Amino acid sequence: EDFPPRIVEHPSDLIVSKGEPATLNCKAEGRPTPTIEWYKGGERVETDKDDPRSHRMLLPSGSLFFLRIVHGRKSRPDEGVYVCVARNYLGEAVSHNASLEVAILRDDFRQNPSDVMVAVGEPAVMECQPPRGHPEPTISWKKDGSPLDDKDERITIRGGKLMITYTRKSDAGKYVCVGTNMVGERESEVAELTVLERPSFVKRPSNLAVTVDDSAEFKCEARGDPVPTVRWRKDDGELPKSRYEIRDDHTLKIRKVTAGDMGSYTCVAENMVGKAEASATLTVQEPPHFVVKPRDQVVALGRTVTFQCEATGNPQPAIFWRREGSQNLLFSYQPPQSSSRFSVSQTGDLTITNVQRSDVGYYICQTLNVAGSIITKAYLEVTD
Repeated sequence: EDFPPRIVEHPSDLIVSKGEPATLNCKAEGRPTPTIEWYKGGERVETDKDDPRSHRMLLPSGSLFFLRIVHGRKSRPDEGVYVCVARNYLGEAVSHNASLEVAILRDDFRQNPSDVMVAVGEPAVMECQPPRGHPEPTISWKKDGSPLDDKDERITIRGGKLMITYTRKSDAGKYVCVGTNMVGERESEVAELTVLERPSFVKRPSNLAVTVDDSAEFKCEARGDPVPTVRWRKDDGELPKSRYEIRDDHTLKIRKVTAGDMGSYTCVAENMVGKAEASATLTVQEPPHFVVKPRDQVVALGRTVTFQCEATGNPQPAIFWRREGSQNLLFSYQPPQSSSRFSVSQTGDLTITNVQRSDVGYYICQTLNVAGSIITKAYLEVTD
């Protein structure tokens, strides 16, 4: 008794790389043994059973076996879908079609990741598209040759993008996009991420007051990435010809300081990412000068006298009074100890009210600051 031929096992679709071996899944039974015929949509295919010189092999189990896939620029007949057919003494059989496409992966990337230059805390985005390949390559990233993961909340690898919400100095490095499939791995062109820092001050110039022909030093020190260029400037005008120097540490030194050196001097730290400035004032000290000097006076007993004494100077000088041959100092802001008939105004004058005979004498006005001291006096004569 003879049974009609029919396909028992159906072959499934599979992809194989160039040169790599591939095997199908075809099986049929009948009486006598059915010969499995392989044809690429009508066209005949060479096998080991038909000719002993052919490269393509034919297994007696039923499934077709290939050693090396024929593909190139001149000849490529191996690629294409094939269906096995069984034939016995009586009856015909046809199996389901299975895809037998050759797998490939190109050399150059459709989109190479680009270099990014950002300041600390600013986001960083890198984009990539792997080379043309079947099956379509899946993206992954590498930082300094080491694989990168989504684990860190700041880094998200979705689609063809690598995202960093805010950068840390630790984010700097050489980034490479990687395209992988069954064929292999493809690394992209190096995309370097540089995390820069704006300039800021390590030391800020401080306010200074000096006397004429002294020296003035203003200190400055900055940080940053790239290392900044520290430069001095005088705001009202220029730095003094033949009289200044900037030391290696960035100190500003003005020798033999004159009145025309009084003002604001700025220190400027600059790099590619930004600029930062810090100012400080120079106060040139001047000794005091009498504006109004007291005049000798004659006053009737019981009446009020006022000896005027006003002084200019930088800084504004302290004025005080005292009677010749006495230690009791009379100030404006201070309550007068001995008598309340004596008082110094906010501007320096000395008012004596209800003058008595013991008030006779010299009243000394003294003005002083850090740059000098000046002293003057006027006589009080008390008459009947």
